[PDB]
Amino acid sequence: QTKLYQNPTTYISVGTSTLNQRLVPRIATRSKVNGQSGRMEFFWTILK
Amino acid sequence: CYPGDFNDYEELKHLLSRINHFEKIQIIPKSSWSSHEASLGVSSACPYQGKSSFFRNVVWLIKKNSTYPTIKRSYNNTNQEDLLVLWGIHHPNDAAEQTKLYQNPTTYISVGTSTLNQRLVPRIATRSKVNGQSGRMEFFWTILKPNDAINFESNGNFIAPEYAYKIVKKGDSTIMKSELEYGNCNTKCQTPM
Ligand SMILES: *[C@@H]1O[C@H](CO)[C@@H](O[C@@H]2O[C@H](CO)[C@@H](O[C@@H]3O[C@H](CO)[C@@H](O)[C@H](O)[C@@H]3O)[C@H](O)[C@H]2NC(C)=O)[C@H](O)[C@H]1NC(C)=O
Repeated sequence: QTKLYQNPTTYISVGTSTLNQRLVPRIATRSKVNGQSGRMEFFWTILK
Repeated sequence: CYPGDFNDYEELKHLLSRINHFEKIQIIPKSSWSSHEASLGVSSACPYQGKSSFFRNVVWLIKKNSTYPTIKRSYNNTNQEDLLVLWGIHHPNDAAEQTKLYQNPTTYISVGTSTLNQRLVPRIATRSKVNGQSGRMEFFWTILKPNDAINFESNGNFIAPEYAYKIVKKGDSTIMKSELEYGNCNTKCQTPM
């Protein structure tokens, strides 16, 4: 996490009329897919 | 018997609808527990022959000397069957019991298969007293595909597996909800009455 983003503690906060979200990245030891370990979890929404 | 909840309980029982036979295998020996104390995870909430005792296919790890060093253990399903494996977190009744049992102010659990990304945080809180106790155990589960590893890591409040469950015979069944006990007959049709 230092390598890539500096800040130790981190978040994401996406906000609209309805949506009120705030995300926190979970560090965890986990098995390797596609020469890769860390995961990326995507989200979505329909902006009226 | 020690109160709490079973996360995604019904989704499991339904999955148990298709299984005709288990085989319990040992994934983490109780003996092999390192620099913790596996022996003293018992509670009067769960009595066995007059003494205090606990669940049998998990183990309720307590701190050693006066420390709880970060757990970092794994297991590869080199069997050729799907593996059902259950763990659990403890939720304490206060900060007093937090240090008293597990040692540390803040704790987390981190299990991770090839498709699991869990990070669990116990919740302290006041609550009404069930079966003597008012802390809670919240249990969890997953299925492990062949040749998949599953890596745990936690610095407290962690109820670890000893035994997992091999799905041997897969097929048809239901979790039938009758109150009659067996009558040594044989049929081709069964109904709860
Ligand atoms: C858990 O144990 C299983 C069983 O040993 C491990 O699976 C095996 O992993 C090896 C590599 O370490 C696989 O070999 C690979 O084969 C491909 C194509 O043939 C080759 O190009 C690669 O260089 C690699 O050597 C092997 O097939 C695989 N066994 C099977 C049948 O699944 C596994 O590594 C462990 N679990 C994990 C990945 O966490």
